[PDB]
Amino acid sequence: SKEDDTLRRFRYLLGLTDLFRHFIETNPNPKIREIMKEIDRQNEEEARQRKRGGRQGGATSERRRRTEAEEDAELLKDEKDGGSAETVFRESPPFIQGTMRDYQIAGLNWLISLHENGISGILADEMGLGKTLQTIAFLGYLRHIMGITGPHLVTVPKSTLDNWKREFEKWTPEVNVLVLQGAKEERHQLINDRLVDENFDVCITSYEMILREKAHLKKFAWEYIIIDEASLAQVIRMFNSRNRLLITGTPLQNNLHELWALLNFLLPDVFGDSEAFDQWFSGQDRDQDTVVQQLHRVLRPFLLRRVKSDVEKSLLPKKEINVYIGMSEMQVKWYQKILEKDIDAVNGAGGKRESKTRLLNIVMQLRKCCNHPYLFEGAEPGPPYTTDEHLIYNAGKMVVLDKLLKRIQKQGSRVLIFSQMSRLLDILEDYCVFRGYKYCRIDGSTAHEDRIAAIDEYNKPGSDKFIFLLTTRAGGLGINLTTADIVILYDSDWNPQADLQAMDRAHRIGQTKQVVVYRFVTDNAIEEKVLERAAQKLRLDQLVIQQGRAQVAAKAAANKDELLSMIQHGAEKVFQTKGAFGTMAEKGSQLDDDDIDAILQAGETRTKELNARYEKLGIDDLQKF
Ligand SMILES: [Cl-]
Repeated sequence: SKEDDTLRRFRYLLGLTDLFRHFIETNPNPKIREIMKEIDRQNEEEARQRKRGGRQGGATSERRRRTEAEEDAELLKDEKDGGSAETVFRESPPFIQGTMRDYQIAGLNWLISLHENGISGILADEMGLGKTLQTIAFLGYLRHIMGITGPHLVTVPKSTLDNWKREFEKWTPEVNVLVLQGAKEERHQLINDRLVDENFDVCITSYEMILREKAHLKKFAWEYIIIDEASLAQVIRMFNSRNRLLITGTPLQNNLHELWALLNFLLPDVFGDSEAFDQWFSGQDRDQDTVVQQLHRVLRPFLLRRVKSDVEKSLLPKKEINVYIGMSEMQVKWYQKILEKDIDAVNGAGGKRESKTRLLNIVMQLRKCCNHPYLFEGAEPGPPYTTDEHLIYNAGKMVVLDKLLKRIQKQGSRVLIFSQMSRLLDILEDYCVFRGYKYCRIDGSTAHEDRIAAIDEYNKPGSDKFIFLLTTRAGGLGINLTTADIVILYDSDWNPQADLQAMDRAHRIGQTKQVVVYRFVTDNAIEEKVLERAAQKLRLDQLVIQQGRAQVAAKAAANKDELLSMIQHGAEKVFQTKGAFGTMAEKGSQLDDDDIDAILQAGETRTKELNARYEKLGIDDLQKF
């Protein structure tokens, strides 16, 4: 759905300063204006039904905190869908017939992240970091996970044509590749049975053949158009594509026109014409070199670049630690109240015929309780609401957090704190002020939140900032927070890949320290159960990887080693034999049927034995073969 693509894209852009908002708000295209008006009026209504922060000791900031009802509806809706949809690979994917390096897996995950945010990107790794494999893995992700096979268009210099062809063939043989080359007669032989027929998943083309066949290429609604190393943009602009990838080996350059050309390539609906950009530049008040630098900063989320030294340096493994935590007396009371108000379902003695929605609501409330009792209306000590030390002691997690942060600051470390609930971050904001903690905050809002400003404030050398408060969703916005070295998951995502994505905001190339992750778990309550399920799904996930990779090898034609072991099997005993082999030498002619009844009996017995040998095994015992 391209209409939901636009929305997801626009919503992602609005946090990257007001630059994109401006080009959308004032966009020449009326249709573009409409969508922006829509998200605006929606943001207006949500602002009407929100307040700015009660607590007297509290945060003074201007964002508007959500209603208990409003966030309950979102958590519920989210629970109906098993959590975020995020995909994050922990290892080289089974569909890649080979092994990716750690930094290539990270590249893959970054490309995936762009795709799920509906944005195009630039892979600008230094030559030799295997950008081809990374791109191919990403297209493999589209195929095997998202059910998208193509059609994709890959345009390359003539010299690289053979390499792209081989790598597709090597890493993902199942992908149907069509290469456009040759004279005018060598083409029509391909076009009839292949090109015009859409008998391909991927079309690899030289820059040349793009022009000479543009008429046929324009007929397709392309998924991805990928340009390797970049009148090229003129023809590409006139192509239909859901997304694009630019593959280059060079960093961004201080050239205003090039930067506009990238923005136009990445966002052709937002930056459609050169004229609107020139008018924007002449109308604004920063000099050219400053604008150039602002454009670089804005292009950062759409660009991945790593140089050999980044890759050759070691990225320390993360220490992940679960923190098992009790509940305050107040938590105990509210937990009981929640369980009791639906005691029939909790006991589970009846029909269990109530809706799933009824059970989801319960789970949601228990989740809120394990977080902080103040999330419930009427729970916090009645008016006036103030940040006491009671704000800490009424929650088991707050008590542990409070001492943990104290110890984190002493050793001179900096911390990211993620949560599923914005209304919980609100409580954390107030707590931060009460302890005099300097902080930034990002929720992934489209209501005039500037995440570039906040990221930069946190990342500046000698920054005053200590804590960064973040929704777990914000972890999927491709942000870089390597200046922090400790991560606290205040509560967990039902999709472990979402939390992993969050940890990776700090645990990624550029990080110099050992990333320590603390996952708060309310012991002997609902959260510990979720924790076990998470570990089960992780093991299941590992098996399907381990097995799926063996399937690929099994499904495939024989190895030279496999062939050789076939040839050699029994070869000795054959060479040794001078007469006839065992069964034939025992007699020779058409002898006793008792020999036949024996052979059939021996055969039936050996058969049961050969089956039984493997029917019991699992893959690890199967690998011994
Ligand atoms: Cl490369």
